[PDB]
Amino acid sequence: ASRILLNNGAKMPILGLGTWKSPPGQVTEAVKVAIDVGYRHIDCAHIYQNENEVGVAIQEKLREQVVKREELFIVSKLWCTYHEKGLVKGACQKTLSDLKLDYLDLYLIHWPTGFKPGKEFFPLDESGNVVPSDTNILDTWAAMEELVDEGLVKAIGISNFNHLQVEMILNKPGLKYKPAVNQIECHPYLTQEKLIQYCQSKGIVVTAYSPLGSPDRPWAKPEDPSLLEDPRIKAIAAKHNKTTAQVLIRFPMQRNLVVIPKSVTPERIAENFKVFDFELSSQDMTTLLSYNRNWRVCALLSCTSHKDYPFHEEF
Ligand SMILES: NC(=O)c1ccc[n+]([C@@H]2O[C@H](COP(=O)([O-])OP(=O)(O)OC[C@H]3O[C@@H](n4cnc5c(N)ncnc54)[C@H](OP(=O)(O)O)[C@@H]3O)[C@@H](O)[C@H]2O)c1
Ligand SMILES: O=C(O)Cc1nn(Cc2nc3cc(C(F)(F)F)ccc3s2)c(=O)c2ccccc12
Repeated sequence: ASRILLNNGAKMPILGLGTWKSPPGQVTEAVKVAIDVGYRHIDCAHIYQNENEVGVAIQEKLREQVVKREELFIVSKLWCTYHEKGLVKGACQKTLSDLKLDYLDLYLIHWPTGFKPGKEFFPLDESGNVVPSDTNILDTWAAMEELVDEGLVKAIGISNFNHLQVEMILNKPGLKYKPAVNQIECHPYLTQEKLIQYCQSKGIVVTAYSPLGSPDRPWAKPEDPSLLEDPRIKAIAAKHNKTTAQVLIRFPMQRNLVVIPKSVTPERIAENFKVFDFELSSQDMTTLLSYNRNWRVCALLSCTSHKDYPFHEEF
């Protein structure tokens, strides 16, 4: 089955296309190809600074009558510099304008940390610390709720929230919408068992990002572990006559997760979608979960003093 039921009654495709680090010079082509081979879910963000070019590709394929808007599941995220309640609608509408859409299927608080408002996306002080804003999770969530009620977005959720942060929202007195999705890093080196169990037990759908271990993350170090190059995973893949990437994508699908692998290479975009024709065994699943090492590609150290830094907590 290709989609998962959200708590707003909408269905979300469990396989989507990631766009972080896709240059504007290629994401337009990536999205056109992805739509052509079956992708219906695109994961976007203002901070990826390519939303216009994603937009160009969606609009053209609608025009080309390849797909209808209702068939598409378009996701974007509120960046940290816009957590002030007065700044949220504006940030959402900028994304909508860039994407040439009149609604988003899902809009996420990108990170639980608010940053000092301004032009700069990562404001740092003279000594390299991120400059926080005096905003809090709940007031930001309230502002996300207004976007639903104004029809700009069909569902709202969070990303990179620990279970206590998620709980803050669930337990909010006067809560209008429960989060639909929590999008978190997840792969065989960071298996997220406790956070996944929590979220699923609250009927919050989990999206796994960086499922291939983000080998193009800009701060990669040669000594870092490399999922696509792990000979153990390569061995599972060889056994199924699939690539290592296909195995890494299928793995979260069998944990009832949504997964959003990124590529701008047309051959890989196609390859990555071809994962509904095979099953990983119970042993394969057990084996892949045993590789957990609590290793994160996304965890900017200049943020570790923010009051809302999410990764001090065990989960
Ligand atoms: N919520 C958040 O905080 C957050 C954080 C990080 C990521 N995400 C989202 O999750 C998406 C996926 O994560 P990610 O971009 O970090 O990394 P990823 O999807 O784990 O890996 C993308 C890297 O894998 C390569 N790749 C893709 N398919 C391949 C294949 N079949 N064989 C070999 N290499 C392949 C890509 O190369 P080419 O593109 O050059 O083909 C690129 O270098 C992002 O794009 C973004 O949409 C969200
Ligand atoms: O954001 C993307 O989608 C990918 C992403 N991840 N990271 C690593 C980060 N680590 C963080 C940690 C916190 C923290 F909450 F923990 F404080 C807050 C914010 C961040 S950004 C980046 O630095 C980044 C820069 C530009 C575009 C995308 C990204």
